[PDB]
Amino acid sequence: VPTGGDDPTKIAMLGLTFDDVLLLPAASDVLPANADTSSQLTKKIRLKVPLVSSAMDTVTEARMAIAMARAGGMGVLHRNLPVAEQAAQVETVKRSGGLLVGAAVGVGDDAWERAMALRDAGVDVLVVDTAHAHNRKVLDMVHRLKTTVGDEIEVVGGNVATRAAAAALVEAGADAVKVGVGPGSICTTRVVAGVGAPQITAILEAVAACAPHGVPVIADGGLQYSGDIAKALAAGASTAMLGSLLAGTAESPGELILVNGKQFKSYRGMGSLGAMQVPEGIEGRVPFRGPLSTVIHQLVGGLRAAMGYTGSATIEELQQAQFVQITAAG
Amino acid sequence: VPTGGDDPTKIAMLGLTFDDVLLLPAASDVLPANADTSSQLTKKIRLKVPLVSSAMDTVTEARMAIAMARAGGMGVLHRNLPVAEQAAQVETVKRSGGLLVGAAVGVGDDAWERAMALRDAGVDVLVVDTAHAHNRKVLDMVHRLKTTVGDEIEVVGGNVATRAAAAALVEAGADAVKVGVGPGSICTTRVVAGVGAPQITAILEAVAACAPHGVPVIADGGLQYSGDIAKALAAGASTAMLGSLLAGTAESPGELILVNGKQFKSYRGMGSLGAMQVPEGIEGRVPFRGPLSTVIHQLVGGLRAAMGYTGSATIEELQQAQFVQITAAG
Amino acid sequence: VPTGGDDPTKIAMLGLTFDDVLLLPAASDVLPANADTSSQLTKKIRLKVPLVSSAMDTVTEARMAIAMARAGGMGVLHRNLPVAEQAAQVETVKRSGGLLVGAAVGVGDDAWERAMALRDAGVDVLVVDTAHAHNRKVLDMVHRLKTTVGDEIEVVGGNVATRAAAAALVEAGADAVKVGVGPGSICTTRVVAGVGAPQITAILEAVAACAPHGVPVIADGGLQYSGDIAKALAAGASTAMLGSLLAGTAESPGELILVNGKQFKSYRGMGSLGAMQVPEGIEGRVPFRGPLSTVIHQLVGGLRAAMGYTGSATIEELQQAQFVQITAAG
Amino acid sequence: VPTGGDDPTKIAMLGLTFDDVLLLPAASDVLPANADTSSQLTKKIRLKVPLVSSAMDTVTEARMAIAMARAGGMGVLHRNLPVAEQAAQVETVKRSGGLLVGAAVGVGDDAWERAMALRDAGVDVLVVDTAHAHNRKVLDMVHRLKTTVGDEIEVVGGNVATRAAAAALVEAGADAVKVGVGPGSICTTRVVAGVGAPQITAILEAVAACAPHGVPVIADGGLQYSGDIAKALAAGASTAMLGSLLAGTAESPGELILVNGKQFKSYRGMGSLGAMQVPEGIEGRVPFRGPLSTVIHQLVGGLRAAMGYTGSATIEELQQAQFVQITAAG
Ligand SMILES: O=c1[nH]cnc2c1ncn2[C@@H]1O[C@H](COP(=O)(O)O)[C@@H](O)[C@H]1O
Ligand SMILES: O=c1[nH]cnc2c1ncn2[C@@H]1O[C@H](COP(=O)(O)O)[C@@H](O)[C@H]1O
Ligand SMILES: O=c1[nH]cnc2c1ncn2[C@@H]1O[C@H](COP(=O)(O)O)[C@@H](O)[C@H]1O
Ligand SMILES: O=c1[nH]cnc2c1ncn2[C@@H]1O[C@H](COP(=O)(O)O)[C@@H](O)[C@H]1O
Ligand SMILES: Brc1ccc(-c2c[nH]cn2)cc1
Ligand SMILES: Brc1ccc(-c2c[nH]cn2)cc1
Ligand SMILES: Brc1ccc(-c2c[nH]cn2)cc1
Ligand SMILES: Brc1ccc(-c2c[nH]cn2)cc1
Ligand SMILES: Brc1ccc(-c2c[nH]cn2)cc1
Ligand SMILES: Brc1ccc(-c2c[nH]cn2)cc1
Ligand SMILES: Brc1ccc(-c2c[nH]cn2)cc1
Ligand SMILES: Brc1ccc(-c2c[nH]cn2)cc1
Repeated sequence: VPTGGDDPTKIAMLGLTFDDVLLLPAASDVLPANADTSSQLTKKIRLKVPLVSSAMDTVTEARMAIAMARAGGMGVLHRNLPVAEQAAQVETVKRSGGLLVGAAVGVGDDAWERAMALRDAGVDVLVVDTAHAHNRKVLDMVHRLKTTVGDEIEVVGGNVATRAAAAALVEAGADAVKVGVGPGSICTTRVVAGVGAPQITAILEAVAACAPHGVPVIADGGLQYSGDIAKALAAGASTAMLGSLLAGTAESPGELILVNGKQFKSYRGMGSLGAMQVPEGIEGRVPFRGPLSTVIHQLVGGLRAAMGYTGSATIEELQQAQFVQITAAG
Repeated sequence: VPTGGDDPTKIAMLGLTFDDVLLLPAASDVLPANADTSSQLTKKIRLKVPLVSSAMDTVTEARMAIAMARAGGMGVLHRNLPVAEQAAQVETVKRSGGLLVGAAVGVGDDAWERAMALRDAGVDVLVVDTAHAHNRKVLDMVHRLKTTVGDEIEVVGGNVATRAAAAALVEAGADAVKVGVGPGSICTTRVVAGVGAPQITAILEAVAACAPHGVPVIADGGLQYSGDIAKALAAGASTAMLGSLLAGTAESPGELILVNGKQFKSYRGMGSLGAMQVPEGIEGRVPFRGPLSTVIHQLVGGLRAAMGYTGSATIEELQQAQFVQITAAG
Repeated sequence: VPTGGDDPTKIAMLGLTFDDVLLLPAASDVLPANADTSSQLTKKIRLKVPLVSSAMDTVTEARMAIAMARAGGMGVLHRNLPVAEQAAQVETVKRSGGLLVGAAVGVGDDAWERAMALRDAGVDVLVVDTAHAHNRKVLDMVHRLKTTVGDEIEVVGGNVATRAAAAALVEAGADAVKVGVGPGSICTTRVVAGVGAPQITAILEAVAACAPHGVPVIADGGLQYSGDIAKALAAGASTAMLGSLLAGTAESPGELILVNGKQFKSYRGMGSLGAMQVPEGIEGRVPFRGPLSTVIHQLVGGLRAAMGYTGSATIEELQQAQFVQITAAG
Repeated sequence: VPTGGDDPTKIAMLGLTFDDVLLLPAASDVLPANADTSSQLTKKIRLKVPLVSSAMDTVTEARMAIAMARAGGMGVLHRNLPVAEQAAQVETVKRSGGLLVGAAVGVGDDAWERAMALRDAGVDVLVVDTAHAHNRKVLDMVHRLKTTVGDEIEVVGGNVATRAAAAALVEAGADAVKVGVGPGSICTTRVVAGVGAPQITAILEAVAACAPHGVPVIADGGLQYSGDIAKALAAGASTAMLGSLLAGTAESPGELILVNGKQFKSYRGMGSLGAMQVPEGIEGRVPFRGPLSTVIHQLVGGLRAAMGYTGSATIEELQQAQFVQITAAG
């Protein structure tokens, strides 16, 4: 083995991130304005815009969830708050019209109670929301939810970063699989634990397990630009979950912060010290970006441009697009 | 597949940019001063210097086109202005002697009218000038122009970044194919859409489709140094189109700008907000560089040096030169 | 040969460092809090925490050795001081309870005398501590110590960076092999001598020689983050030796230094000018980090997280984990 | 072809520079202090230290040549001055004892006259000193010198960057071949012409042509650290030529320059504007480094360390050492 030792499997793959690839233009009769951006969030739920906001306390509460649903996407309400409060946020969203909404639950002692209260509040999607979904407790929770409330609620499981982990969630009954271990802008898992998987490779691997079973993949973490959304979908994901890109919007929780004449909002990992109240997230800030509606327009605009360049009339067509790998110089 | 999934074609190639390669010196009896720098702009039109200025409103109006033709190259007049005005600029150039001139047209509602007015004004080259030429509307426009005015006017189509797209333009009747999707200094297509093709690979691919049919390739975008011109031609292009490298000259449109004691000129993408009046270009500035004649001398000087080092007596010989690929460290 | 010449062995391998790889998550029923972090320092000695402090005069004297042993690791007392003083430090440590302690010796004229005095003082581990252990004098010293005091004292040899060098130390009777030529944060061997071996590859190679003989590998140098400890162990090392990461602690030798409002401690290579009194180390500073106990908690916390993510119940299981290689972009 | 087009030879090799490789430690019974650093400058001339100073007007005049010879190396007097003056510098050196000295000549109209005057002055080595030696005029000059004065004077030819060019110089009768096109610290050939060859690969290729004919290779350009000297020799070169590393010494031509409280000396390419009086060099400055004797001691010290680490008793043994290739992260 050229990189050391005698075991070719020790270094199992070469992991590519978003910056490692570009989409190749292809024959097209699709104008960006005419592309259909709709896509499956879960087996049953199709969104007008293939974007969902992160279940983070500096990204998604009721205001964000309402704005995301109105924009054609969806919000996933964070779970760093009492069960009654999270449930009350679900009701607030549902009372602003027939709007889709999701909510995160963990696998701890109060997770089941949380899930049932969210169910009672009329949640559409439950997201089993963990740092490591390749584990029996997480798989059991997904399965139990699907068997209990699965007729009326779609159940997402995550996060994973390998084909095997995605396959396990599929077998457990997941209605979507969320991919991302290590890539988040505020994530320090890579440096604290030394663990992660570059996101393009993670998506390609998860999709290899999920697409044959008709289970959509949600690409979660590491998306810095609108072009990354196109790359994630072309790699085979069906939707993208955004934290950093939405944390600077008016609708996110938290106050405006003025530093050196410029406007920012705080954005922090759910595994940061402040969120926990061994951290694997940081507490930072992102530029203030104005209203969500405007940010979503720019993000969807970039996606539409990519669909035009690749001749992709639909997201399902975009999932078949090809990449060129680039070097450091590029 | 080492990079993920089970499809070896998903990541179709490894794309190299100018910075990824150097020209290897070879046996030479060619002194730089004795090299012949002439090259085909189109099937019929040969230039003394293999350089043309970008069809951009901060690069080429009549003054630039006149200076470029006098220097042995050519200007392509931008199309971000009324048809009558663009046509009047063509006439201004033609009235400054027997000077070659080109002009850009799009494929929109007024493109045909624009083309005919430019034809009437005595334009030598029509450049069908689009972000994505791999499309029936663009191919139809090239073909229609060639069948209508092709006896008296050479028709260039662009831009493309793949062998297949170049092949389509050849079939449509293009007299030259312009290559570049993503590499422009002011381009944000790569980050907005996630789309592009590193330019050395794009040129090698386009040339593979174009050279067998005797159709010259114009390398457009990403050229930062005179050495990049040599690299583009060695990769098989016949001419290079320059934006950034010429935007700082006296002959480009726009005022001098003084910032922090240094002189600059504004340079902006035609897909920037200001040019459009979802942007895929930025508005920036480039150092002021003085007269075009002087810039062209330096650029051609570097090209001549490369021709000497590679033993290339002509541009056709330079097109057969070899590269070494370099690493990040280099 | 694509990189030059006609000898494929001239460039013998592609060397990976810590930053080149990440650990892949895997199926897990191991919670970080439940992982067993114990590991072999030497054939006979197992530590509660797989960490030992560097034998450097800005890292380990008696105070550090006592704190490291209490934290479940071990200190290796530096040898840049008179034999009597080093021996007295061993006694100071042993008089603070039944604490494990190691001490460095060289191979110079006074090395044997030093070793015997340390033996008399009750040292548990002798570390034959050299820049280049692939040499008969070093091998002889290891062998002589093992045959003379090997029943009561474990003998470590280092440093090496290749499979062959590790194999030689094993044959000589080493109870552990210490790996690291070039990677230290304060090391300039790479630039002064042009010599080194990227640490992940060095560990994989040394382990290939050592593991089949039941000899533990100590990964020494280049560890910048807690995640690097997990990577080193997953590459097959049994413990990690830390310099930079511990030099900023209260227990390290040396005063606090205030520069630009921030607190630091001096940290210097043992091959720096100041330590020698042709340098292959620098004299620098590292941020002040507070008490060792706290630093060790954070480092072990990150290790525990990695064990959870990789489904590793023990360090021996972690040694079987897999990596993904990452690119520059990642 | 993964990088574009259908010709596998278009991108002929992957070029490595010094930063791309490290020397692997190997079995050693060689202490750095006991290594023999002598090496062939040319077929007949062996130096005590394998270093020669660049033929540049900010590096080598008589003072530098005298100091280099006394240190066990040699200086090559630059040729940017009248023939009589260069000849007078040769005599100045020869009058400071039995000191070896070289002098550069070109291939222009006055080159032969220059060579004969240098011959008359008692020069030991004539260096045919060009940007591109792969050319009949250069080959003819080398051959003519060797046939005319070759019994009493050793003739070096350069510079080359390929196996074929080195082979041509060997056939022409060169007593040494000098390698380096593109790597010089003050060189802009890479950006102006787009031409060059990463130096480790260039050396491996030149050596493949030269070593089988017993012709030493001088590695010229790109050496930034003492470790680069070891790498160049391990790649198969017999000596290293230094510009930047010696330009900051007391013995180099030019005044001390004080900028922002720090001392520098000017260092400029011989193809810079100022040296010429289309530039392919820049005019810069390097830190003041004090006396040559001290710089040479540090450089030879690093070389000796490498010889120790690689078990190389002589430079001929060092030429057989192995490398590990490193990544960007390393
Ligand atoms: O503290 C943390 N550590 C690691 N990942 C986190 C943390 N907090 C949130 N995440 C994940 O990072 C995603 C946001 O990534 P971003 O869009 O790149 O900022 C979220 O949707 C989570 O999957
Ligand atoms: O707004 C834009 N977005 C993307 N490409 C552009 C834009 N404007 C001009 N271009 C292209 O970029 C080329 C100039 O590239 P440059 O010489 O690297 O500055 C032009 O000739 C166009 O092909
Ligand atoms: O001066 C030096 N030159 C090269 N390596 C050194 C020197 N001093 C200590 N070391 C090694 O560097 C290790 C510390 O590396 P660090 O933890 O990255 O700072 C030590 O345990 C030694 O193996
Ligand atoms: O102007 C120039 N352009 C390109 N190479 C130069 C020039 N001047 C000197 N050189 C070469 O660069 C070498 C010095 O490289 P350095 O030691 O890296 O600074 C010299 O020995 C020459 O071979
Ligand atoms: Br601590 C910690 C908390 C959350 C995460 C995570 C990764 N992807 C989604 N959530 C990772 C670590
Ligand atoms: Br067909 C087609 C038409 C227009 C585009 C485009 C993308 N960005 C700007 N223009 C792409 C494809
Ligand atoms: Br919006 C937009 C406008 C122009 C371009 C382009 C790329 N190459 C030549 N022109 C791309 C995007
Ligand atoms: Br033949 C030949 C002669 C001179 C050159 C050259 C290039 N740059 C500076 N000198 C190249 C080839
Ligand atoms: Br000088 C000098 C002194 C110590 C080292 C070293 C490398 N790894 C452990 N110790 C290297 C060079
Ligand atoms: Br099973 C299992 C449970 C929790 C983790 C973890 C690592 N970092 C944060 N949480 C990993 C694996
Ligand atoms: Br202009 C010019 C002048 C000298 C060189 C050179 C390269 N290596 C040695 N000398 C290159 C270009
Ligand atoms: Br054998 C042998 C002995 C000492 C060294 C060395 C190199 N740098 C510092 N010490 C190398 C090899």
